[PDB]
Amino acid sequence: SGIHVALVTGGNKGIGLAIVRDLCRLFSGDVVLTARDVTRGQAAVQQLQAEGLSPRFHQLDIDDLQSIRALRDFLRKEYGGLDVLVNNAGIAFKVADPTPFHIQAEVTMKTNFFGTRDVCTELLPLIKPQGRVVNVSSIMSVRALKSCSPELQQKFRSETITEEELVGLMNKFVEDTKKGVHQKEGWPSSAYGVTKIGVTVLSRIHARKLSEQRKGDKILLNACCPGWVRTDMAGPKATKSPEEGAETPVYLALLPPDAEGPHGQFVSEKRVEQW
Ligand SMILES: NC(=O)c1ccc[n+]([C@@H]2O[C@H](COP(=O)([O-])OP(=O)(O)OC[C@H]3O[C@@H](n4cnc5c(N)ncnc54)[C@H](OP(=O)(O)O)[C@@H]3O)[C@@H](O)[C@H]2O)c1
Ligand SMILES: CC(C)(C)n1nc(-c2cccc(O)c2)c2c(N)ncnc21
Ligand SMILES: CC(C)(C)n1nc(-c2cccc(O)c2)c2c(N)ncnc21
Ligand SMILES: N[C@@H](CCC(=O)N[C@@H](CS)C(=O)NCC(=O)O)C(=O)O
Repeated sequence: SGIHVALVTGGNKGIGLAIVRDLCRLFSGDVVLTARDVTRGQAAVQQLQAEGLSPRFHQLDIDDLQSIRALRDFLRKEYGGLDVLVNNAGIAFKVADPTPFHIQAEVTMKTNFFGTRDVCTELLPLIKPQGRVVNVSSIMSVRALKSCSPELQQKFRSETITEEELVGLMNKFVEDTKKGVHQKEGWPSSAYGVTKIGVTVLSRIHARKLSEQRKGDKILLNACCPGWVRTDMAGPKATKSPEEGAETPVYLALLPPDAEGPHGQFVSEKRVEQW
């Protein structure tokens, strides 16, 4: 059939850029680097061109629904869909940030959970058979899960939870921080960690829906942690290079055709972790 296409969100720097670079070399088709800032995105494309690579570019800010929709329309028009989607874009307040916690919660949740969700709402319908979806979560999601109340752990581990139930819970965390009741209500103290619970559970729900609604289509969807990577997020003391951080996401993006799994798993260092 037609030309295959892979796309990475937050592709202008850090792990996203390393993922783009690797897909340029390893993905059999076009690779679209996306970035919210057009200047930074184009600069990244130029960087890869100087390395001998040929990524395409399209603007994308996962917090602007019009930007997501424009990208959706582009993919439909130019490719008739999408083969690989890497939801890499994410943010985190610094450990030392004095920003009031409730603002940290609202802002981090807005991008990491709601932005990622919005991208999936518009782009999952475009995924072609044998496609792969990779959601970059964090081992912090596993850590944060342990600090939730037993009641919340049960909900987050549920095999029957719906996307709309999860949306309610994520917004509940944010609202609870605003009311000064998040601890009493069973939430952990890491806003970032809770947003990544959101990403992990969203992955589990979307994998279920793919298996239930698109049987036979051979689509695999997983959450992952890239490990601790030297980027503008984690800082210079981290143990992995962006190259090393890209290995697990690229692995999940390029699972060979007809492969049975992993599917709906949380993967770290190419290995399935218990949720
Ligand atoms: N140790 C680690 O570094 C580590 C570990 C586990 C998980 N992660 C996860 O790995 C992913 C990549 O992080 P990183 O370490 O590479 O961080 P980074 O260097 O800060 O890069 C983050 C990328 O996401 C983009 N982004 C942020 N908000 C966006 C938005 N609203 N719309 C579109 N793009 C947006 C950023 O664009 P700008 O350049 O415009 O800001 C940048 O391209 C994140 O999801 C992070 O949570 C990182
Ligand atoms: C073997 C892969 C495809 C992973 N790879 N990686 C790299 C590579 C090497 C150093 C840094 C980097 O980001 C990527 C590479 C290269 N330069 N030439 C040919 N193949 C390369
Ligand atoms: C700060 C420590 C070293 C605890 N850290 N931070 C992170 C980390 C840093 C930035 C983002 C993230 O999701 C996690 C991390 C990791 N992924 N794996 C192991 N250790 C990690
Ligand atoms: N108070 C924040 C802490 C978030 C956090 O742990 N940030 C880490 C990455 S996940 C970070 O920015 N580390 C680098 C640094 O602080 O220099 C929250 O609750 O979300």
